Amino acid sequence: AKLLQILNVRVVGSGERVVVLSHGFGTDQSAWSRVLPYLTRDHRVVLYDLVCAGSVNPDHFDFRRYDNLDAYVDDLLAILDALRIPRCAFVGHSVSAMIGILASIRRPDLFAKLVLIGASPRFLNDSDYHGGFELEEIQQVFDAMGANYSAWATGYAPLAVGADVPAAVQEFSRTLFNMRPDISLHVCQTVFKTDLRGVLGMVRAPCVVVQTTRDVSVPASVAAYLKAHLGGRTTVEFLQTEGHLPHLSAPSLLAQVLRRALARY
Repeated sequence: AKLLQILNVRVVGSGERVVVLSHGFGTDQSAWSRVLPYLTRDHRVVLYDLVCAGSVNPDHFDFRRYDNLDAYVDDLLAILDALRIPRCAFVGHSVSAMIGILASIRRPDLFAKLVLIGASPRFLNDSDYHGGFELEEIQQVFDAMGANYSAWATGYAPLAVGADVPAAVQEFSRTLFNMRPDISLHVCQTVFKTDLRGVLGMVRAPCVVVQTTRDVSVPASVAAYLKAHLGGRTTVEFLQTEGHLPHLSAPSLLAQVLRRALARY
């Protein structure tokens, strides 16, 4: 319950149906602000910040504890348990999509549905598997993050947004710069050493995978791979927009998909 304040948990909206919104790298829960009004008349929406968000006291970031995504899963499950919520839908972006997958395997009855955005089970390439990055490529990135975080961040923000939407680049850059550089590097490293391919088949929750036209971190082939190997009923929704952060750059397009996906579960 101490976690509820530490991770800035907010519950808004009304009703029986609970929806958790879980953000990805470089933002906090405010990234959901524009799609949020489409959900709160019909749902009780739970928002929180990952421990690595700049909006969380850096005093709480335990490098050794958060060395794997299971620690993040522990936080999610602890929040839901403290709120006494036995059933929900879960919307996860990027690292939170991985967290959601792991959590649904841990507690199948708790997650009635998953919605995965900017999602991948593995961001590194492997033999015949296209994740998007070679080891050498991301190691070059990690070098840059470590040498000059500000310079790296300025370069990454428009790539992540993808589409030429200056306001989204500005907004993403804002929260990206709010992260402590060493925590930022650590979380990225944790994500890039994660590989969930082996356990996708264990998932039993129905799942919607949201695909954009181009994502610097998620090849177009990943969505079909997820659909093929996830063990529940999986549908790919195609979002007609470019980038990794459609909740920031194309909130109108995304919101309508979220509405359909969360109408019943």
